[PDB]
Amino acid sequence: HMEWIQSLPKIELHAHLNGSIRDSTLLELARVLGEKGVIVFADVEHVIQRSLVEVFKLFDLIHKLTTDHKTVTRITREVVEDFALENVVYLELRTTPKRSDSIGMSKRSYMEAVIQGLRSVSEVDIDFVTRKKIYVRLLLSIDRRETTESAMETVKLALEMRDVGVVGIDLSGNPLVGEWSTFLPALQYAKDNDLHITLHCGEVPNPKEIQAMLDFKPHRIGHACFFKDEDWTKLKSFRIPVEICLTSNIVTKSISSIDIHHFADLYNAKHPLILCTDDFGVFSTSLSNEYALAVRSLGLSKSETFALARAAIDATFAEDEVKQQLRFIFDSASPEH
Ligand SMILES: [Zn+2]
Repeated sequence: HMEWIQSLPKIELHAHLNGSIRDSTLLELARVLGEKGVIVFADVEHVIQRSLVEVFKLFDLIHKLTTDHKTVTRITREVVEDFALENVVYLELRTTPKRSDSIGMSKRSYMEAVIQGLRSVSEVDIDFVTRKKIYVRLLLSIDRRETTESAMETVKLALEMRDVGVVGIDLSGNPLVGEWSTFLPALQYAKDNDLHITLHCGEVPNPKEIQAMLDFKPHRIGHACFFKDEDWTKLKSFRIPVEICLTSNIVTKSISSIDIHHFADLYNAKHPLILCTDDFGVFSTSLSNEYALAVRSLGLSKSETFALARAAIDATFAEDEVKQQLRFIFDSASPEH
């Protein structure tokens, strides 16, 4: 089945730039950073080569790697190549635009380096503007430690970059930091300007925040691990698709086992869900492997797996012509199975 799942056309809707870095690139850039004294490489080297402690370690180091434009451009290209190689036909790539007055980096310039990364792709054909071919669109993430003001800078930037494929805004970062009330006004501005919205939601128990995010009616949410019954009821009546990150939830212990993961309940209740990687480099997985885990856990046929993969199209933030092309790609690949 794994060869079949790897050839299946897939849609990735929750993948972070910083977390999708290939390990070889991580090793190389880490070594050059330590060779500059910016860090000691022995502390990172063996992990770079599993546990919760360790994945937090990698997140740490990666923040330090992504401080120069060249690196942002490179990892953007490599991430698009890797996803395309496993037959993702549509990718919404999210990242947090990052400021560093020192390196001359603004959020705008960081994002420009991302666009340069998309233009530099050569191993696959790419559509991002309006041999494998991959459609790429961008989500700008607001980090939970930002202020309302900073969040608004991210939203304004996203609106200016709609011509190069920015389709929406995300809220992410440590779910124990910050207050919804800080980010609601910026996200409302985004939504009122017809950007699409996805929210990391319910990653920790937080009943009031979960209800406020649901009441906002974003266009998608990520995870939903600690929803209560009234949360599920509101989610299902509002019909908000859930980005399901199986390995991520398991490794971080937001969900105790795949056998109780709510993605099964959502699937059987005919609620829209999309299997996503979250950070495939950091979590040592891939979209094909996430599909493998889900197919095994639910006991899906090839037919049900294909219908599930195809159903993600109407949850994308892409323009209608892109979605019609995706419907064509899936119609056209169903013959295989
Ligand atoms: Zn995430």
